[PDB]
Amino acid sequence: GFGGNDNFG
Repeated sequence: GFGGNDNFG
């Protein structure tokens, strides 16, 4: 999210 992480695997 905003201010954090987005991980696609």
